[PDB]
Amino acid sequence: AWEKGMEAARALMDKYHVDNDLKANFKLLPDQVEALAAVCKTWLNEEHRGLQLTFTSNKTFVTMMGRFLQAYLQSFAEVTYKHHEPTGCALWLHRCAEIEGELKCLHGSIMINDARCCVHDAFSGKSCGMFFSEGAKAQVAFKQIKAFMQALYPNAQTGHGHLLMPLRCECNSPFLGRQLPKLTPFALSNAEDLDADLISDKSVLASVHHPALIVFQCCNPPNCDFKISAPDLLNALVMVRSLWSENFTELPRMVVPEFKWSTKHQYRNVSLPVAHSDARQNPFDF
Amino acid sequence: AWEKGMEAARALMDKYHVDNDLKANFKLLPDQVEALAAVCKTWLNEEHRGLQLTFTSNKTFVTMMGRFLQAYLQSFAEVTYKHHEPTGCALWLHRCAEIEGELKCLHGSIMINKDARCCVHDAACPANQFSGKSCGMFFSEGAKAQVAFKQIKAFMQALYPNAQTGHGHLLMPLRCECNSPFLGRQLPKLTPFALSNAEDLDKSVLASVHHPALIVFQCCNPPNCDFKISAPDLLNALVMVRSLWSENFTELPRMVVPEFKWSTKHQYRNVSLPVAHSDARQNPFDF
Ligand SMILES: [Zn+2]
Ligand SMILES: [Zn+2]
Ligand SMILES: [Zn+2]
Ligand SMILES: [Zn+2]
Repeated sequence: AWEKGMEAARALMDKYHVDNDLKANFKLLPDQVEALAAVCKTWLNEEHRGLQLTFTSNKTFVTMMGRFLQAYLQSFAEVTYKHHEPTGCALWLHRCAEIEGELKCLHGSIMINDARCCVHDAFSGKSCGMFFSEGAKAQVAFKQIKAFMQALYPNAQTGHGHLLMPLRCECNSPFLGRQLPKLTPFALSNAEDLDADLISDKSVLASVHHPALIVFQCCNPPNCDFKISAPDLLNALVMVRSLWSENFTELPRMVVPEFKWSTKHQYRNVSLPVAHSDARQNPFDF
Repeated sequence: AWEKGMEAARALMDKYHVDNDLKANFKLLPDQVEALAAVCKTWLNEEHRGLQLTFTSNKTFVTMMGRFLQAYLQSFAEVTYKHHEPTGCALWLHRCAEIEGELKCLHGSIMINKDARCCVHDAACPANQFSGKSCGMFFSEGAKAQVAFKQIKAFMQALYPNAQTGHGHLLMPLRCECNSPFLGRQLPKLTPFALSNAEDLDKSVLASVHHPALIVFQCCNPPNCDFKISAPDLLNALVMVRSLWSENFTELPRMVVPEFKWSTKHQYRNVSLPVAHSDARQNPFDF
């Protein structure tokens, strides 16, 4: 029902006063996100001025929101597009937080070696792109997110083992290099010197117990300024859920794909010939 | 001795008629400062309804009195709690009144000029911005700032002429209503205010007339709160509680406010820590 979501969308665009220009061209097409991001930015500025982001670009934050909102409107109106997932993310079952010292790449193969890399990198060829300079700092980052998710979702059936990772950056919208956004582990310096027996906020306790964050950046840091931390991405989902419920009450079913490895994600080394347009009917003259 | 302080606490709460609810649950815990702030407010109304406060919130004066009172009660009962300092204050031996034109941030080091003065670890930072090794100290007017330190020294001299040691220290609050983590300053912002009317007129009053400026301790970052109190008033808040005690108990127990020694926990935090967001869903993802 294209009309349904088409309308529910303009309502939000009216309420949060989006430029009639942006407001007029939106037709709920596969990748019209600017308007929805506009709605989310105005909402944030209104009901959430105290939003602090840790290792995340503000522009990236409101863009992810737009993607998650586009997902909901589509899921609400029951609108599908043959080859387009709105969120642009996927759920990776990161088994990096179980056996200590044992990290794993997108392939499902244990990272091989202080440093760690994709088995097929003993990066190029049939690799995924995952490399870690300091393996220790990496597992800390994966443990932290596992903690954060349990603090946020205390008693849940599943979810703590997955990782809401983005599949596309501002570029994936073929090219050489990594096909997925790079995930570089960052360290939390100040968190390292706080007494763990602090305030009852368990989400903050996660960072304190594991001072490192998984930060997703552009596939190849063409490239772009895409930057966003794991927890901030999760917040981006939760906040859009809030926004939705605040206006429509019931949250429609919106499923974000479970990541399954395939050759299409492989690190691309050689290019493929692309044709340069020619304003000629015939190739040669003779 | 918990029971010893409980008896003494009950007395004060009875005499100064504290609300039944408040004084009922009171167990002398480190966070229970409400009842003690009450005892003080009463005593102020029915004993000093003519108190004046220059650049100070009456709410803050009561809160501070409650702390100092708690401190005395604990000293009297010989009860200390790990991870708790009742006064929420520290004695800073600032050397901002020794050499003319020379100030010194909470590090014990001189201050770089920008007439503005800033912490040396902000040498690379633009004027008012703070680095991660900063103490958060900054003064637009270095001169005025020293005048504020000169006034507090003089005030302290007037009140204690034959004081052996103590004239070089500064009683200052280490925690506002907020830190009692967050970005920015980790200690109340020390801002110097000018006493305009002082320029046109007992020793205490001579202090403000000779050095027309006052040190004001606001919130760490003006989370946020309405914490406001001047240096002399804070000193008074201490003195008054001492009275309230003497007037009610024969002896005054020893109470030592800790001496400020710079440490890592006080440096300006620029990077934040991820805080969750309330989601009314058991499961995080829809499968
Ligand atoms: Zn791999
Ligand atoms: Zn990119
Ligand atoms: Zn300093
Ligand atoms: Zn405050």
